[PDB]
Amino acid sequence: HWGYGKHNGPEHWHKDFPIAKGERQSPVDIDTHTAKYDPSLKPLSVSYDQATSLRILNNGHAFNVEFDDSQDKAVLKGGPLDGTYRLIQFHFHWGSLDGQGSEHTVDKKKYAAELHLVHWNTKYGDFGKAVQQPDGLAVLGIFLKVGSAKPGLQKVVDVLDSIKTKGKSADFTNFDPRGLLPESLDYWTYPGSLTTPPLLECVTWIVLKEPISVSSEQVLKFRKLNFNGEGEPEELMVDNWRPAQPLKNRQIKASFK
Ligand SMILES: O=C(O)c1cc(O)ccc1O
Ligand SMILES: O=C(O)c1cc(O)ccc1O
Ligand SMILES: [Zn+2]
Repeated sequence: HWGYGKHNGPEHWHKDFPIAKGERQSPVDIDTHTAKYDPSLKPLSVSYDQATSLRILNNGHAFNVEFDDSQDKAVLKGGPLDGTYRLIQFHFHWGSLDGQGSEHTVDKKKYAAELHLVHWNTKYGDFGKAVQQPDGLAVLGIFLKVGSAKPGLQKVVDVLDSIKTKGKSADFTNFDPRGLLPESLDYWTYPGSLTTPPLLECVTWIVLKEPISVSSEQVLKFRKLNFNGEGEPEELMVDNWRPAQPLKNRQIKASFK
């Protein structure tokens, strides 16, 4: 099945998922000079005070922090979005080295990692119906650079030893995703896709300009995770990023002047 290796990585995905070569694939490179400020963007609203985390799962590709999305509780709205999108999970992509790891790039610059907070449009009832729609999802993308530690990430780092291998999960209640956000909500936005199979073209991407800093020790613990299952040969979970895809007939808009 699919993965990030030589024989099952991003260059092979198109054979099972032809949309890999579609008209609005993600990630992309963000050319900061070509992005245009958009005065029609409404203020972005990230409302995570009642977020209710449940569980953290190693899915053999990344790890997901999963949320209870059964009530109206952790929502993203405003900016380019019409209506209200509800948080369902977050996950990361990261490298084997600090020089690479992010999926989006900024003027071809790769950050050490990238955080994706995934939300579905509540007009569609749940995530499964949302991913049948061109505006079903919104992903808030946040770059990570290596420098000072991010204190709000440490509860994630410390639980990773308990989910080292594919299929393992752990209770992960009361985690506050507000502690993962940078100061500024300045962002770039464009229409694109999920960045793993099935690569569905449902996503309004909102990529924050300001990275968060995490420590070298925090990212090193991400790289101790495994893609393999328990009792299988070790294949460290590193370089679980898809490279930038063709922009095609898209424009990237900036929320800032
Ligand atoms: O993601 C995978 O399944 C994978 C498998 C490999 O054999 C080597 C690197 C990988 O990232
Ligand atoms: O971001 C992704 O690639 C993604 C893929 C899925 O199949 C489900 C949720 C996701 O967020
Ligand atoms: Zn992702």
